[PDB]
Amino acid sequence: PPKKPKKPGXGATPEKLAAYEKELAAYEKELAAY
Repeated sequence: PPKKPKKPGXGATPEKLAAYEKELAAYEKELAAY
């Protein structure tokens, strides 16, 4: 099963947050495919 990405907390930067959105959408895609 695809690993769930962790949200940057406390000190998140928009770039890493965007990467989180990408990896989250990817997680949803791989979870859906699974």
